[PDB]
Amino acid sequence: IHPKNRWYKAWEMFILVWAIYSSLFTPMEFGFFRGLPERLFVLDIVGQIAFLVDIVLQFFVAYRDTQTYRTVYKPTRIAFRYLKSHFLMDFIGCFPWDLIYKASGKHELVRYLLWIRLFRVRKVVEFFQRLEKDTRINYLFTRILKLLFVEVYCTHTAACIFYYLATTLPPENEGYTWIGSLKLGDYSYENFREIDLWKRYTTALYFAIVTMATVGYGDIHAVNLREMIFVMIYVSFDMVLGAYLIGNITALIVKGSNTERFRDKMNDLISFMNRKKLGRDLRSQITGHVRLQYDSHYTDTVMLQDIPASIRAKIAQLLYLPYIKKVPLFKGCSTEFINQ
Amino acid sequence: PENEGYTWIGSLKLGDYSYENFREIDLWKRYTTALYFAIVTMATVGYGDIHAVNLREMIFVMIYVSFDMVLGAYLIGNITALIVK
Amino acid sequence: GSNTERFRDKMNDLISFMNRKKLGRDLRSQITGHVRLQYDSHYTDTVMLQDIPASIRAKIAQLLYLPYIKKVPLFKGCSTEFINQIVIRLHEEYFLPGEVITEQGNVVDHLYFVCEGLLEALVTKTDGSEESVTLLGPHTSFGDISIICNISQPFTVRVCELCHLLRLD
Ligand SMILES: [K+]
Repeated sequence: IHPKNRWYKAWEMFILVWAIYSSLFTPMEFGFFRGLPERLFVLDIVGQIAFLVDIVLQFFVAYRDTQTYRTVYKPTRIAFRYLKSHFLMDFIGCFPWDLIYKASGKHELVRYLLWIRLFRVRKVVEFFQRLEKDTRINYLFTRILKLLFVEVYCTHTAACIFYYLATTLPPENEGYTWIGSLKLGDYSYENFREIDLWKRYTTALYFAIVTMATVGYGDIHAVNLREMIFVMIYVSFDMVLGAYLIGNITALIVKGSNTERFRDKMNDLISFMNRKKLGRDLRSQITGHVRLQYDSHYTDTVMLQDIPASIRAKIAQLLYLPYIKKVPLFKGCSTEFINQ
Repeated sequence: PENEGYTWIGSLKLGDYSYENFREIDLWKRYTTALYFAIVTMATVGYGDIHAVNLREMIFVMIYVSFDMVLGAYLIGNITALIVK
Repeated sequence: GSNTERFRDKMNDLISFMNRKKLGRDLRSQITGHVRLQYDSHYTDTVMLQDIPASIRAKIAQLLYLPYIKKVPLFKGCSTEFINQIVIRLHEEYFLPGEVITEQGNVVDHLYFVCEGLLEALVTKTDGSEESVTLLGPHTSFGDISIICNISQPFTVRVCELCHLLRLD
């Protein structure tokens, strides 16, 4: 098959949607749910079969060679390449990790294994790589968007883990956790395992989001000795993430803009013109002409001028000859004379 | 009006003043209290005396702080670029 | 940043310019190829190289370029010492298919040796100029008689294929 087939791309988009769903659901299944309920039977099953089908179909896809511009179509070699990099993790993540938990005596580590399914975020990573290659979207805005998605995914995962850390403590000694000690307004979280899923999730995500923005109100804070060590790591990592975001936005802005260039040009012009003490009507004429010059995209000529190396020939040939032969002084002249 | 507790205002006890009936206070006290909250949250200070307490306020605060984080990064970037030039 | 950013920035500006005026896909291509080349390390490579006194470079030249200059028939002087004198002062240069190298106007300045690739040799005439003078290939010379006897480089040459041409003062 060809890395750019009509529907293969349709399958890629389908699997991207499924990958987003699984990436955003696995931490929530692991944290807020000590064993998936009965109602959520078919959702897990369908997700697993979909990703297994993708595995099988990826086993039948030609790969583009890296050092060399040949896309190979050797089935044994596509086998080898797939079975090396991204087969073991995708296969292990495909096993039913809820039925195994509810069959193997309900042991905790088989549920801890659920985090293998986070490897599907590679799909979004490759999607952002493809978007970066495309010429429609600027490179640096793509980098900013990728960092904004990374921040939000890390925040959601951190919220799931932060609620999980409050379930390790025994239910009787629940007064010594970040949740179960809240008294927000009139509401008190007494038995925090008996509230709706969305209340607990929104509280945890509220804590994580006002922590990633470095607001930190302090209505919800860490209490245990395991919740302190988690917040230290989370804020230490968030600091560097935020510095990266600021740096990328700064680079995007510092690249430049047309109004900035025009204002610099007019700065030089006004300095030179006030220095030589020329007349005001000349000032108006010059500023009007330069304003038209920068409105007409005059600076494209020099940009093209910087080492195109004579492929200008057909550019000018297709761009200017429309107005050339028409003038009543070239009638009956030679073609190469017109081109030159 | 019955559940004026369990609200960001109505459960406030700044100093010796209690926002008991938060619909009869002068318009300017309510307005400048809300603005105070919004400005200490856009400056990323977050004192914590005025905080969201419901589930309709947690969502709004999350959206607002995400948007303001991006905006603050943008303002820092503009000032840095113009100083660098 | 890095060079992968300069490439993308220049190509983005070029795309803006080209699609703003609806140029056409064939030239789009010509341009793309050219842009790519300038960015690639081939160029800034030799330029930066510079500095390295020469003694050291000397060995770089005699390890890279020696067989290439030895395989040209014109240099059968049989003195490999003369040939090592030749290699010690060579500078590479890459031109894309469709590049003018030398024409009648420019006098001799360098010995343009031709590496793997085809460069078209032509001359001029008085009606459509002239076509098909000679198709230079590897292990040959190009622009030699001018330094041999007298200045001025006739036989206008516009390259037709990619080639890693050498150049000696
Ligand atoms: K703060």
